[PDB]
Order: sequence, then C-alpha cells, then structure tokens
Amino acid sequence: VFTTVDNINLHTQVVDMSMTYGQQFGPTYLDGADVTKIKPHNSHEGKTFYVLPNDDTLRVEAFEYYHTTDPSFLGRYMSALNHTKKWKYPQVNGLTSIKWADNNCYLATALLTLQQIELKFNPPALQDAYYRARAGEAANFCALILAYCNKTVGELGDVRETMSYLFQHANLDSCKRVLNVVCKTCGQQQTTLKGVEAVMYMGTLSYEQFKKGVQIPCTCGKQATKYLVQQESPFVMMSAPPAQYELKHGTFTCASEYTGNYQCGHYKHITSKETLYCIDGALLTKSSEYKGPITDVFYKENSYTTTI
Ligand SMILES: Cc1ccc(/C=N/O)cc1C(=O)N[C@H](C)c1cccc2ccccc12
Ligand SMILES: [Cl-]
Ligand SMILES: [Cl-]
Ligand SMILES: [Cl-]
Ligand SMILES: [Cl-]
Ligand SMILES: [Zn+2]
Ligand SMILES: [Zn+2]
Ligand SMILES: [Zn+2]
Ligand SMILES: [Zn+2]
Repeated sequence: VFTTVDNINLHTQVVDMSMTYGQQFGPTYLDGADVTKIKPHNSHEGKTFYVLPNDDTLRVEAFEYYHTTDPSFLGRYMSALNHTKKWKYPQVNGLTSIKWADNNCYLATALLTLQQIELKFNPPALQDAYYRARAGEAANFCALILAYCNKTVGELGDVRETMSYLFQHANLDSCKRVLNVVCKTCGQQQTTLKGVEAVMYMGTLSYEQFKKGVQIPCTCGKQATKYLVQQESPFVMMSAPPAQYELKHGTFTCASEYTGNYQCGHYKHITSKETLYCIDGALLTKSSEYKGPITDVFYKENSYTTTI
C-alpha cells in the first residue's frame, strides 16, 4: 500500500495480511472509514491510507498540510468525512450548496458565503479543498470546516462562530480597521484593529449605521459613540441577534436568515444578484424585495475613509 498524512507525499509500505493495520501503522483510515482494527482485503493492493503521524517526517508533513499538531485532528476529520462524502452538493444559482442532512443548515450557509467573498486560507489542506468545493466537490471542505471548528456531524452550529474560526485560518494581515470613540467626559479615543477583528462587528447588521456611529457603553459609565474612521479589507461581516430586517437589491453581497429557537433553529442564505435569491439547501426561491429574520450581512469593501 501507500501511507500518507496529506495525500501528496506517498510513502511505500508492504503489510502482512495476518496482522491488522492498527498493529503495524497505528490508527489507519480508508476514504474516511476507520480500518484500525481490520486486516488487509485483496482489493487493498496499492490503495492509499491516511495514518496518524507516528514519526518526525509525518508530523512535519502534517503540520505543513493542516497547520495543526493536534493528534485528534486527523480522526475528527475522517469521522466528519465519513458523513460529508454521503451528502448531496447541488449547483443552485451557480453556487455549490448542500442538501439538508445531519443539521448541516449552518455549513451550507457558510459554504455559499465563502464562494462570494475573497479569502486566502493559510493551511494548504483548506485552500486545496476550497478550490475543489468551488468546482462542485465539497465533501472534503465540509469535513475540514467541522474538524477546524471542533464540531462533529449533527452538532448545532452558529454561522458567525464558524466564519470567525475560518477567518483565523485565512490571510487577513493586510486588513485594518480604525475606530473613534466619543464620550462627553473621557472625550475621544481612536483604536486600530487588524486581522479577524477588522472584518467582524457584533451589534448591528447595517454597514451604513457603523459609518454614522452606534451607541456603546463607556468605562466612565456614560453612553458613547463608536464610528468607523478607516476600513481596509475586501469585505466586512456585520452581525446581530436575529431580528426583522429589510434587504435591498444591490446594497449588500449576501446574508444569514435564522428562524426558530436559540441553537435548534435553521439558517437559509439570501444573495443579491440581478434579483434576491433565497437558498435553502437544494431549494431556490427569488423575489425583488426581502423582509425577515437576519443575523449576518456581508458587504463588499476595498478602502474606505470617513468624511467627519
Ligand atoms: C444555531 C446556534 C448554534 C450554536 C450557538 C451558540 N453556541 O455557543 C448559537 C446558535 C444560534 O442560535 N445563533 C443565532 C444566530 C443567535 C445568535 C445570537 C443571539 C441569538 C438570540 C436568539 C436566537 C438566536 C441567536
Ligand atoms: Cl498555524
Ligand atoms: Cl452517513
Ligand atoms: Cl438541517
Ligand atoms: Cl492557519
Ligand atoms: Zn497556519
Ligand atoms: Zn451522516
Ligand atoms: Zn468616558
Ligand atoms: Zn438546520
């Protein structure tokens, strides 16, 4: 056979057929299916098995492909893959979605979002898989998202939490956010955020409203105003607890709709194209206007400076 950790560097092994894989290699998977305690069948000649890293060469190759040394990662990935490879990944409005299964509504929403914003993932394994997802084969990429986010298939998922974890694995170093804070008493303080903190705000959906200002607590004890001075990023994510919100054609890129109770509710995806499209897994509706419960909105950006 061939053992690997990255499916790029293949290492030639000949096995014994009287001994389990797990005896000879440690935990060994096949296409997501744990074959640790199984022995070699005949239709196992020259196939390729993932192995837990058990020597320095494999640890270094694993870090260089996944950007983690966590010894649980591989098995969490292979356990998610074993489901994600059985999901359906329909093309809907020229985007790869996911057919509803195992509480994946939040992954479908994340996947659709990721195909409409500009993002470079640092770990090769994520970048390679993102590319393959864009081109319709997204099983691998969904398993990796589950593994990187410390989520198992069936677990209830927040889209903002998932985007936050993915952004922390993306190149957002360039990204810069300058805010000014205005209290009557303490006065005026400016702060510079970089990376993930530069593209995410929790507390309003409206990029407009962030530019005009929003009321926040001051440590003095008064109410103060936070407004956006300077934004340097290819997008921004604007998030709030779900509430009725109107979405106008052409004024945003895409949004997360969330219906029902904390945790056990369901997401759908709103995207602005030539009209508004609602993507609910395999299902597609369209309308010229939209009002409904929204918790995330994504906007395009490059360079913004305020006129205040
Ligand atoms: C679906 C989900 C999964 C996990 C979690 C939190 N884990 O720590 C949260 C949610 C959630 O209900 N998120 C939505 C979008 C949400 C986020 C924030 C506040 C909310 C208040 C009422 C109802 C939903 C609310
Ligand atoms: Cl890293
Ligand atoms: Cl399954
Ligand atoms: Cl679901
Ligand atoms: Cl990373
Ligand atoms: Zn990294
Ligand atoms: Zn399943
Ligand atoms: Zn103050
Ligand atoms: Zn769901």
